Amino acid sequence: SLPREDTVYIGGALWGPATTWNLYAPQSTWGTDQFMYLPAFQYDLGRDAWIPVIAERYEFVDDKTLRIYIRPEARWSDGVPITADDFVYALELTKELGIGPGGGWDTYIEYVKAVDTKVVEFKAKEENLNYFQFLSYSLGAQPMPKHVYERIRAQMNIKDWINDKPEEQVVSGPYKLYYYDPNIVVYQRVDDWWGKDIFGLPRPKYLAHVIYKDNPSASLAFERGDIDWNGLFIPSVWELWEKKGLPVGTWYKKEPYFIPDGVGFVYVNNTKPGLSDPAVRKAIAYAIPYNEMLKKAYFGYGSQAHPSMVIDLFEPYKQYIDYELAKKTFGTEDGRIPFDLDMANKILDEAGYKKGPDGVRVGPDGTKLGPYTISVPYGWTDWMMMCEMIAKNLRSIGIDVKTEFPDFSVWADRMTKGTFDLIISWSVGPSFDHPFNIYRFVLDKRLSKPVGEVTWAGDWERYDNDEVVELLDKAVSTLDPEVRKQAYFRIQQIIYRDMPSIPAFYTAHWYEYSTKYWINWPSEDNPAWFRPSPWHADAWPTLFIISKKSDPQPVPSWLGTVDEGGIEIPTAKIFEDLQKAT
Ligand SMILES: OC[C@H]1O[C@@H](O[C@@H]2[C@@H](O)[C@H](O[C@@H]3[C@@H](O)[C@H](O[C@@H]4[C@@H](O)[C@H](O[C@@H]5[C@@H](O)[C@H](O)O[C@H](CO)[C@H]5O)O[C@H](CO)[C@H]4O)O[C@H](CO)[C@H]3O)O[C@H](CO)[C@H]2O)[C@H](O)[C@@H](O)[C@@H]1O
Ligand SMILES: [Ca+2]
Repeated sequence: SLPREDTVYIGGALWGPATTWNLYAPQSTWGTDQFMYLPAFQYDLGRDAWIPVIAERYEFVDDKTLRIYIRPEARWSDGVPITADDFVYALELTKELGIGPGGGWDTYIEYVKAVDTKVVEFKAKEENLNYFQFLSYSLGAQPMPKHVYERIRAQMNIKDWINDKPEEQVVSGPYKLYYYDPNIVVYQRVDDWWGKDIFGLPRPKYLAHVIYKDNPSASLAFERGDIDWNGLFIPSVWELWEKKGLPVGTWYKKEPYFIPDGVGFVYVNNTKPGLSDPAVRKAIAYAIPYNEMLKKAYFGYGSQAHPSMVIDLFEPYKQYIDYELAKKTFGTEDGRIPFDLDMANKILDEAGYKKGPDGVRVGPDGTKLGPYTISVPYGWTDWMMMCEMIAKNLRSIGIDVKTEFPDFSVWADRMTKGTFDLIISWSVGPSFDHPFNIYRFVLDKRLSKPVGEVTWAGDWERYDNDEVVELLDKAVSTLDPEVRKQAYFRIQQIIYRDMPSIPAFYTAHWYEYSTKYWINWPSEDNPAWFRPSPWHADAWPTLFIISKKSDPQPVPSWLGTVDEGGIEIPTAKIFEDLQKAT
């Protein structure tokens, strides 16, 4: 019985059943990290700047010692001040449990310390100095309510906690859980949210996500007015407003329709026999029908990824790509991997793989290129079609691969515990520290977990390489772009030699909106926020920008850099202060 005009309905973000609202549980429900728990600083990709959220400012004591000053007003939804202890607690608990927000912080942060009630101090580990990770883990730190979690641990194992009682939920964001069941999850605004004076209140009173079983059923809901804020794959999206005259839109009104989200991989499990062979993984890369699948299945909503894992859609990242290495390795104009079944077969043949009587390859060690599955969640129709196309080409070269589409939760379980064979999945996207962020996420064994244990922090494929570790530990030991560049170049050599997993395409930042009840959605025309997809980790400002149709509100005054009248701090200003602290 939600008030329609005060409720935003979402699609494409919650798939499968709600799980928990505990960022320390094996899985959590859409909306938890996004809306319930905010960071010290929120990175703004669109402006390359940082919103001071829970924190109001930083100070470098020296270039390796950063203090973060918590806003006095910053307060949990139960009224308990957010304090430096909350920041310490969150990170220490993640280290203890092997899971949780800020995973891997202890690798690059020496300590996090509460030097006063509203002052946290982060110190960079010197032995493997990395300024990017130092800044990422500190500025982006998410506190967690120590007074809440401690009570929980005295009562039960933290990992088993569901956090599903609305009246008990304690959050730092402007929303918390209102109600849920097998068919829906609903969030309600916290009207006396601590950030009310500084940021204003977000305009929707409720966020509601009906749980749709698949793309077509969600698409129907969208076409009939039942979804305001969508993060869906939609075939021929333009026809919604052209042909059908519906009041809906996307970021772009013409071709690509969507801004890029990141890099979609064909992930290949390194621990499986056959798939453990780099030659087999290389052959898989040549058997992906990149252009045909991206045009047919993906509607040109995204294009083929560069094998360097660098997102070359953005000109500033191109410098981090060794183009002559990539061109020399793959023999194409830009160094992308070409679809070529002849080469995939040749790679297999020269690695000693020979088709048995049933067509399926057997290695020189007797390893059969197996019954394997390629898996994506049920209902994700574009990825399913791509899986069918990839699997067919693999079967033709003697790699026995069939598709399998379990519920999201099952799919996520096998992905994170590393029991899959092949999957399509995401990685990371554009960022201040990008190409490093993707190498850290995809290639770093330190972020992985043993087979059978959940990891959301990275390296689902369980790639194991000590040299990459050394390279990342050196990559940003100084701010000199040249040092970073050279480390990226050696990593790219390693990627081509090992093919740990295949960077296939640039994922679309699925984002559609209806203007039936809500207006001023971000778009190319209204570029107020550059991560507006409802499922994105950084979607929350979107809710502060939109207005009810019956009562338009202006775009928030805090958006924009300090020099433009806003409160956001350019990444350039931060590195300037770092440099000045030497
Ligand atoms: O084109 C293909 C189809 O794409 C669909 O959209 C995709 C979109 O739904 C997907 O969303 C991602 C969310 O599933 C993801 O979910 C988050 C969980 O990962 C997160 O786990 C946390 C973990 O990050 C943290 O470290 O610790 C916690 C341990 O407990 C753990 O819970 O929980 C989050 C809430 O707390 C939850 O939101 O979050 C990702 C963001 O980081 C989302 O991106 O992303 C794809 C990216 O490519 C989208 O394609 C469309 O809906 C379909 O129509 C398409 O067919
Ligand atoms: Ca968050």
